[PDB]
Amino acid sequence: QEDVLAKELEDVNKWGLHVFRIAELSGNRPLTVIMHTIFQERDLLKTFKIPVDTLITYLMTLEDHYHADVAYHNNIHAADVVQSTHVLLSTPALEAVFTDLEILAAIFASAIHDVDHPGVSNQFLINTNSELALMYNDSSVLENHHLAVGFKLLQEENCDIFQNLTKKQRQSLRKMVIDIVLATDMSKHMNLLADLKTMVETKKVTSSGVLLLDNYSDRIQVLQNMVHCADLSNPTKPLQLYRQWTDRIMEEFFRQGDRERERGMEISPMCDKHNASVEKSQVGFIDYIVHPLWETWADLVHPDAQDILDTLEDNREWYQSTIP
Ligand SMILES: COC(=O)c1cc(Oc2c(O)ccc3cc(-c4ccc(OC(F)F)c(OCC5=CC5)c4)oc23)c[nH]1
Ligand SMILES: [Mg+2]
Ligand SMILES: [Zn+2]
Repeated sequence: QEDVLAKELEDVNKWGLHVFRIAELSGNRPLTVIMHTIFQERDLLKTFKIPVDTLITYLMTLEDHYHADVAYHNNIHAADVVQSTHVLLSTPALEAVFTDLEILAAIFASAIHDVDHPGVSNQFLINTNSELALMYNDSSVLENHHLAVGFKLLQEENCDIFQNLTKKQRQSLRKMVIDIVLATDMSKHMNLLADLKTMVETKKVTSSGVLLLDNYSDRIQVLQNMVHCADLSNPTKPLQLYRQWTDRIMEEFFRQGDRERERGMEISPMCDKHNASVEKSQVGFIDYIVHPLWETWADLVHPDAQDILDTLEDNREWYQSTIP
């Protein structure tokens, strides 16, 4: 097995890594081994004096606090967002733009960004007067909680992978991570896309032709949108991966609707197993959310993302062709 796993980890720099095979081959530890691989690949253990055993201990505890009984928002999803972010960090239009602290902030943010997700939406948790929504006053309920858990687990035994950062490093990292995770709230998609379009309209390059980011506001905005794109990258992946991500999100929404049934609440969109239209939902999802976002990202990093935009469009075509 470990030879086969090691073989698959050779694709970690590739869009469309078989994240599901890696989950099998690593014994349901995709998040731990893809993070480990990426930290070695970016030489982050030595840059930040992260002890290897501390890194593994933390990664396994983090992976544990993703719910294995949740169909979509589990550790496989987290592994895939970490790995997609890692590919997007390497894009040529971003070369040498981001410090190693920002690279670590982004990768860390991706890893924790959905931890302890209960498999239901913010709105469901607001609507059922959950403790989470009560704790967080109905605003970015899950995303605040993923942050709260991601950081808290650093305090478990031999889990503080940031123990050797400077105090100023930790401070900057923490703020960047919060700023990134809070931006994965889907209720902020339109605004984040709006601001990203504005950045593309006013884009500035360097003498190297690489993107020019003067200040925290612009730099965190690019990392926010990057991890957001990675979060919304399932329909840009090879169709065999895309389809399995759809099967998983559909099952999670369907389970939520059932909970909405046993409560007399109305069923949210796309959550009713007796009134589903999965293909048309994917096409609408691509047309109104996913393709607008990625087209904008593609203009930002043009032409670095063309093959990704290609696959999205092919996949969009294909989901259309299966519509009755
Ligand atoms: C609050 O904002 C929304 O409700 C909005 C976002 C989105 O719902 C989501 C969230 O609120 C928060 C996180 C997520 C992730 C996905 C998602 C992921 C993959 C999908 O299909 C494929 F890519 F695998 C997917 O399909 C969307 C759909 C059926 C209509 C949704 O949808 C999410 C649809 N409506
Ligand atoms: Mg989320
Ligand atoms: Zn996510």
